[PDB]
Amino acid sequence: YSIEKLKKEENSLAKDYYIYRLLEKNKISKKDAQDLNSHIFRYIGKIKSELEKIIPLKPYINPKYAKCYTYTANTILDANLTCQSVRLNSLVFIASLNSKDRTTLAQTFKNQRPDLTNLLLAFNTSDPMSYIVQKEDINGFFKLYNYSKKYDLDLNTSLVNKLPNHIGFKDFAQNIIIKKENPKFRHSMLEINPENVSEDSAFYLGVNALTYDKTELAYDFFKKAAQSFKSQSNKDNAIFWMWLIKNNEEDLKTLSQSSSLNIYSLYAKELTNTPFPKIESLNPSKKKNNFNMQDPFAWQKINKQIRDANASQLDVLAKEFDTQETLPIYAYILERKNNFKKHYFIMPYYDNIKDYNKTRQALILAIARQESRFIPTAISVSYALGMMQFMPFLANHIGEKELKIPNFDQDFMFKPEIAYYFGNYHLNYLESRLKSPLFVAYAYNGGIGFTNRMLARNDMFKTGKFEPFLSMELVPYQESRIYGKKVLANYIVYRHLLNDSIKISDIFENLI
Ligand SMILES: CC(=O)N[C@H]1[C@H]([C@H](O)[C@H](O)CO)OC(C(=O)O)=C[C@@H]1N
Repeated sequence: YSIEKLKKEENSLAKDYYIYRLLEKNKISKKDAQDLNSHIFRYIGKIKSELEKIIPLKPYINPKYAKCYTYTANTILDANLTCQSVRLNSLVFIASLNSKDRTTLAQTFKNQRPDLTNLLLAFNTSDPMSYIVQKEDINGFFKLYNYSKKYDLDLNTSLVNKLPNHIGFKDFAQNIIIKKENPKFRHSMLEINPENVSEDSAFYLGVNALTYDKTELAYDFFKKAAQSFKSQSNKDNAIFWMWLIKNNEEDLKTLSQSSSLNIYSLYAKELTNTPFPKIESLNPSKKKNNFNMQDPFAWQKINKQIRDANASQLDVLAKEFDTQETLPIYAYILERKNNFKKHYFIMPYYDNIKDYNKTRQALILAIARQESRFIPTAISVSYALGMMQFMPFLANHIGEKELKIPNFDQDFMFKPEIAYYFGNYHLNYLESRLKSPLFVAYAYNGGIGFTNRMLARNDMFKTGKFEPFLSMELVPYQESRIYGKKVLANYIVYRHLLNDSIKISDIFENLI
């Protein structure tokens, strides 16, 4: 597709993907590139660095404060007060000033903007964080953390209990807990009253408490998370921790009876001799319809309609797509139609994998369900492609260099036969080194590099009281932490559907 045909398609990730393929082959001239960032759905990462090689944009500076950005540290005292106050939004700018100019500006702004006064006078010390913490300036605390992570200080009970009322708290808490940074911040957060936190923050404060072996504080935080979390899946994770810590059998009972299918509810069912949850059976009689499952533009179109449809229009779409050929779209519609209530675990293009052993089948299907929901022309924001969501680098390495497929193009990843085949090949590579399907999942999502480095650590997937569950909470990238949990449930389920059951307790033992 040329830049002309693309310009006449709707903005979407597919169209971005194709513009990016033109850019990477140097087929976009400086003239084609004029009208172009209005043809881009998500102007972020490599498509934007590539377009800026051709047309390097300088904007944006808001036209009303333009004059404020003509001053420097050496001339800021010549600027009007509006200009002074705008420039002082930057802690780097404040750090650049000399110390008597910070004193001067601190007085100027003491009545009207004490927040600026506090930062100005804090940067006149050798420890700005210490100064801000003594004022209990909460906005300033978060501005300093974002300026530099290296500041670390003990925080008293009054101060830590104010932090959660600021929007930055949740990312701050998660980030220092899972990265194991800022030990003094971490230790201080033991004294946060569970009444003051909720949802993920509460959860991560329970994980924090466990790392300091404060099991009673942890329980209290996990209990608060269970009460406040919106998603049943997250509640279950919290209820599991409550159970593991204090061993109340009503917690486990509640968890065994969850409507969410996840590793926590699966495990609780297995410990209480509860039957495996009901998996829906989608068996459309109709063979095909008009829809091209190989057209990435048709998928982008129909996805947006599906996601924006009322309860009425979902019924019309469910009927249209109730066919074997469009089975992944049918299931996608039924997941939205039933408000995420029933359990769909389809096995499309099954002929391409029925000859692998059943364990491999289940891992392939588990990965695919998480990666794409089996959509053949799925495209991620980093332009990973097809059912098994291969980055183009890897797809080209396997297809051209290893399998020297005649006339391989990366868009072959949109073919089910190719996706499953390449997925099997890549999963052999990963499983041969990592063994556990959980670790394979982590490596499939985040690379074997990061997986091998996490597994090399002294404190990860070793023996302990609360292992391997604690380690699964401390996987250092949020996306991978979540991916692995999801893929593991899927794997358990697909092993069951294929009459190759395994106990999830065995999976957990093999993690240590
Ligand atoms: C199969 C495959 O290409 N795996 C890759 C992974 C996936 O592309 C990702 O989970 C799909 O969204 O991303 C990344 C990544 O670092 O973004 C690396 C993995 N090698």
